[PDB]
Amino acid sequence: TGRPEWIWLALGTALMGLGTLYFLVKGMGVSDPDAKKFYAITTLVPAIAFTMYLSMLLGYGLTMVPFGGEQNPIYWARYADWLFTTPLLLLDLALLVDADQGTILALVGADGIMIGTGLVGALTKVYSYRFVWWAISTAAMLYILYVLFFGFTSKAESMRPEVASTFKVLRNVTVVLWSAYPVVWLIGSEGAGIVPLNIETLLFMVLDVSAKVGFGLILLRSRAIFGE
Amino acid sequence: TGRPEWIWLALGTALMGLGTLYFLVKGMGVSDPDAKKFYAITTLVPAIAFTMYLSMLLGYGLTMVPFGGEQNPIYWARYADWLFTTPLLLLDLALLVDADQGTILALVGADGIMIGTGLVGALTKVYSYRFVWWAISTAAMLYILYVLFFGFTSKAESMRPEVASTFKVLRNVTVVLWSAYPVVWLIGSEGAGIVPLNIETLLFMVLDVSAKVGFGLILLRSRAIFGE
Amino acid sequence: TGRPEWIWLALGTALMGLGTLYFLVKGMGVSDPDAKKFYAITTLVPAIAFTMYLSMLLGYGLTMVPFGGEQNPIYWARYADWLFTTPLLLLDLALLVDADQGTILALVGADGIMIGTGLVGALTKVYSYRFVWWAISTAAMLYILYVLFFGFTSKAESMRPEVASTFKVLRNVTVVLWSAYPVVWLIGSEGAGIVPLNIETLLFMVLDVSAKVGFGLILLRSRAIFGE
Ligand SMILES: CC(C)CCC[C@@H](C)CCC[C@@H](C)CCC[C@@H](C)CCOC[C@@H](CO)OCC[C@H](C)CCC[C@H](C)CCC[C@H](C)CCCC(C)C
Ligand SMILES: CC(C)CCC[C@@H](C)CCC[C@@H](C)CCC[C@@H](C)CCOC[C@@H](CO)OCC[C@H](C)CCC[C@H](C)CCC[C@H](C)CCCC(C)C
Ligand SMILES: CC(C)CCC[C@@H](C)CCC[C@@H](C)CCC[C@@H](C)CCOC[C@@H](CO)OCC[C@H](C)CCC[C@H](C)CCC[C@H](C)CCCC(C)C
Ligand SMILES: CC(C)CCC[C@@H](C)CCC[C@@H](C)CCC[C@@H](C)CCOC[C@@H](CO)OCC[C@H](C)CCC[C@H](C)CCC[C@H](C)CCCC(C)C
Ligand SMILES: CC(C)CCC[C@@H](C)CCC[C@@H](C)CCC[C@@H](C)CCOC[C@@H](CO)OCC[C@H](C)CCC[C@H](C)CCC[C@H](C)CCCC(C)C
Ligand SMILES: CC(C)CCC[C@@H](C)CCC[C@@H](C)CCC[C@@H](C)CCOC[C@@H](CO)OCC[C@H](C)CCC[C@H](C)CCC[C@H](C)CCCC(C)C
Ligand SMILES: CC(C)CCC[C@@H](C)CCC[C@@H](C)CCC[C@@H](C)CCOC[C@@H](CO)OCC[C@H](C)CCC[C@H](C)CCC[C@H](C)CCCC(C)C
Ligand SMILES: CC(C)CCC[C@@H](C)CCC[C@@H](C)CCC[C@@H](C)CCOC[C@@H](CO)OCC[C@H](C)CCC[C@H](C)CCC[C@H](C)CCCC(C)C
Ligand SMILES: CC(C)CCC[C@@H](C)CCC[C@@H](C)CCC[C@@H](C)CCOC[C@@H](CO)OCC[C@H](C)CCC[C@H](C)CCC[C@H](C)CCCC(C)C
Ligand SMILES: *C/C=C(C)/C=C/C=C(C)/C=C/C1=C(C)CCCC1(C)C
Ligand SMILES: *C/C=C(C)/C=C/C=C(C)/C=C/C1=C(C)CCCC1(C)C
Ligand SMILES: *C/C=C(C)/C=C/C=C(C)/C=C/C1=C(C)CCCC1(C)C
Repeated sequence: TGRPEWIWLALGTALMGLGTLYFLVKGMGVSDPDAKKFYAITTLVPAIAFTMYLSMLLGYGLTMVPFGGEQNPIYWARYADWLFTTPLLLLDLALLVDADQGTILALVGADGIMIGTGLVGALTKVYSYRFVWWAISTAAMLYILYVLFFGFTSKAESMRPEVASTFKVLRNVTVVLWSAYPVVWLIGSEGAGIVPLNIETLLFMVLDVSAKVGFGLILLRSRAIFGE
Repeated sequence: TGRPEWIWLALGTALMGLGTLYFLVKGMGVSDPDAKKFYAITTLVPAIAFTMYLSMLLGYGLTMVPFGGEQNPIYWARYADWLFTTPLLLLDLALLVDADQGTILALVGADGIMIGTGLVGALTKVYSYRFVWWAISTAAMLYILYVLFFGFTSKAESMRPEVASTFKVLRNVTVVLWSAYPVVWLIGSEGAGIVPLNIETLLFMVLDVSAKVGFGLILLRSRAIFGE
Repeated sequence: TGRPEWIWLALGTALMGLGTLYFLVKGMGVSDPDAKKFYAITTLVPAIAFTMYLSMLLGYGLTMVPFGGEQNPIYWARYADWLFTTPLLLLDLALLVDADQGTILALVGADGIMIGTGLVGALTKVYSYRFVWWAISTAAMLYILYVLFFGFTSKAESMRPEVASTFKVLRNVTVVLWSAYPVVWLIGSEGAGIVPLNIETLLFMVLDVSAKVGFGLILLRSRAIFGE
């Protein structure tokens, strides 16, 4: 301790670490090349998040941003995490449905814009402008959610029932959990400052473990990850 | 205002934003997977440039570099833009001609070296050494231009007439506009300081809008982006 | 001079530069698409290392990190080099054996974790915690070495004798040289400080030139890089 939020950074570090080891063990010896893709993506996601949670816990992933007249604690390591782990999560979805390469490029690029503009917003010293970046980032998120629900209509005619079922579940998990992140950021330490950083850190920890370990448990238990 | 160059950063932000929205609308509903690739790449390019123009306009993308005895305004956000948008532009060219994967890797890697050494040159505090980085970056640019004109000779026997025609036009647009960037940098605020930053910013804005929105209008109006 | 290690940074810059030019010339005119892949990857690796050696030589790639009560010279440019060049080296191995895409993603992602946690360890101001990052990074390296020796068993039934022979040699080169890097870091300027930075710089220069130029000479002289 020293920072009240330490307990949630420690519990996030442990849960991401444990989820990593679990998926590592579970994927041992899988030979199906399609399934190997999904295990690699899905194991890397909490492994990256483990490192970035640990950097927050040890203080490396924290910086002070002046804005609003004050020195504001900003955990920038979250953006280094999400830069990699949110396109990886989208890649799992896109591979499930056999997405066209153009659609994957749109998703991963929109996601890069979402995280990079979120990071610029998190480090911006003029308070009002932080929310301009928040809005741009939210527009990119909405684009991604649009694509996830309306960009794969060529793929339904040809889509194994189990792939369609698992993709529907993971896409709903994604839309619900990812949509909460701009709200948390808006009311928390990076935005309006109406929820203290301790609670914010709690909220992102629950979202992250659910969106990474929860998501991956649903995916990796499904037969949709193997070629038929 | 406060910085004279604000007007060109604002007009660049608007033109990249407008070009983004135009390509977004134009690509709605395209189903051809090849065409979807080109729309995704070509829409992402001004979307990224919009964000980086906005960061320059709001001041986030500006830093002060000491060199030459003085505190020099350096817009570093241009390199964050180009890191992504210049390999994307090369990918559009390379996909037009069905380039081999090795050639795409050479292009994107040379381009990474060009932008990363340009960024090191832009932030280097020993004045003479800035131009060493400029020369290395220019060597990488020349390599890219060499490949664009001489690296696709296996592809001419088999190349639809419309693909060849559109590729020739976009490759000429690219060589002419991209070759102007080292010159601007050399005479401008990052180099010899013979053209003031206001005019430099103007010049890069005209080049960028032409090399991104102009380029993309030529590409996305062509039938070369659809499989035949 | 001014820093005793300058001579090894200069000799590393020259050897990476010379190796780059050699591979550039050697690959001129190769038409085989598989061979073009290997030349592009293998030429980019010392080209990137040349730029990062030069940045260390000129001082841009050096920063001072407080830890242990003192201001410690840390060459961060090594991590910017390795971020790109170590996944590229793994890609050469993986292409030799026709690795599945999931295995390539596991390798490149583990490698990203290895270099990024090595960089966090190199910049961490709390001394004991530097070694926590070192251990995590070493765990990722061990994972990569595990995959290289045990992740391609589906590929031996079908593997040209010359591909198998060249892959075995380069994999042994890789395991031996890469395993020395955590040791050097642990005893050198970033770790326990038992080997002075001058000697550390010497050691990394010999490893890097061997792991990039030595490796690439073995690869690019082999017929395993051409489709049969
Ligand atoms: C495929 C395409 C379509 C993709 C399109 C690209 C898309 C992302 C859109 C562009 C995003 C754009 C906003 C990038 C802006 C740069 C951004 C980092 C600016 C903020 O940081 C700059 C500095 C100086 O003030 O502050 C310091 C910043 C922070 C305090 C510290 C930085 C933390 C980083 C987020 C770490 C992650 C990035 C690493 C360099 C990668 C891993 C390195 C490894 C060796 C650890
Ligand atoms: C869907 C997603 C993309 C997300 C949407 C969010 C996004 C559109 C938000 C817009 C950002 C925008 C408000 C940035 C401008 C802020 C700035 C004008 C603040 C004023 O600054 C005050 C004084 C100096 O202290 O200047 C004041 C002097 C003047 C009053 C300032 C002149 C302002 C100009 C009109 C700026 C032009 C740039 C525009 C972004 C161009 C339009 C883009 C287009 C695509 C709609
Ligand atoms: C805020 C902005 C960034 C924009 C986002 C706003 C936001 C409210 C969007 C959330 C929409 C979300 C409920 C998804 C909509 C359901 C729908 C797409 C389902 C379609 O898919 C198929 C169905 C079964 O046939 O799936 C099965 C359907 C599921 C089982 C339905 C699950 C819905 C959840 C119960 C919703 C979770 C809410 C949170 C846990 C907390 C909400 C409290 C809030 C008021 C703070
Ligand atoms: C496929 C391969 C063959 C590719 C080969 C790789 C190729 C690129 C060659 C190597 C390039 C090499 C020169 C990299 C050098 C690192 C460079 C950033 C050094 C300058 O920055 C370091 C610091 C400290 O002094 O200054 C601060 C620097 C600036 C003031 C701020 C940094 C701005 C950045 C340019 C932002 C873009 C990078 C982001 C990390 C990505 C998006 C992050 C997102 C979350 C916003
Ligand atoms: C085609 C592209 C790659 C672009 C080409 C551009 C690129 C080749 C530019 C070369 C960069 C080079 C000049 C960097 C050296 C600058 C440095 C010597 C300046 C002198 O510094 C003055 C004092 C200390 O204050 O040192 C002075 C003491 C001594 C006089 C310094 C000793 C200098 C050494 C000879 C440095 C050796 C490193 C070389 C780069 C190795 C040759 C590379 C090869 C591939 C040709
Ligand atoms: C400076 C360094 C970084 C290195 C670069 C130097 C630089 C001058 C290189 C530019 C070369 C450029 C003109 C391209 C050469 C044309 C050629 C490749 C055409 C081949 O392709 C097919 C033909 C039709 O059959 O295309 C059709 C051909 C086109 C229609 C020809 C178009 C040429 C343009 C009119 C040139 C634009 C010049 C600028 C707008 C401003 C120049 C002024 C300068 C002196 C400051
Ligand atoms: C496929 C996937 C599975 C991959 C998984 C991702 C994997 C990498 C795991 C995550 C890594 C994670 C540790 C990233 C952490 C960010 C890291 C850079 C933090 C250190 O730097 C932050 C700052 C502030 O204190 O210090 C300053 C830092 C340094 C002093 C300066 C930075 C040097 C950089 C290393 C330069 C290289 C990165 C560039 C942005 C890329 C080239 C830019 C170009 C334009 C030169
Ligand atoms: C195989 C690879 C992954 C490489 C392995 C290396 C890696 C596992 C190293 C572990 C890092 C770990 C030691 C980080 C914790 C350091 C920290 C507790 C130091 C103590 O700090 C002292 C005071 C405050 O000044 O706090 C002291 C007060 C308390 C005593 C601190 C409470 C400590 C908590 C138990 C921290 C929990 C987080 C864990 C990492 C969760 C377990 C992960 C799981 C996957 C095993
Ligand atoms: C430290 C940690 C990060 C973990 C790593 C520890 C480390 C010691 C690991 C090194 C293992 C290494 C020797 C590889 C093992 C050989 C084996 C895999 C060979 C299998 O492949 C096929 C065989 C022929 O049939 O290849 C041919 C086999 C080769 C020809 C054998 C070559 C072995 C070398 C002679 C070893 C080089 C040692 C160094 C140059 C210096 C060692 C001194 C040390 C004590 C400081
Ligand atoms: C593994 C962590 C996950 C899935 C994180 C998702 C993060 C987002 C969807 C972030 C979105 C944001 C906005 C839309 C607005 C600006 C603030 C952000 C970056 C939190
Ligand atoms: C969208 C913006 C585009 C197409 C930008 C292109 C930028 C270049 C070709 C930059 C080249 C440079 C050099 C060759 C030397 C050093 C200075 C640079 C980075 C401006
Ligand atoms: C071209 C340079 C090469 C092949 C470099 C390889 C570097 C490594 C294998 C680095 C490994 C490290 C650790 C395992 C622990 C932390 C310290 C590092 C980054 C040096």
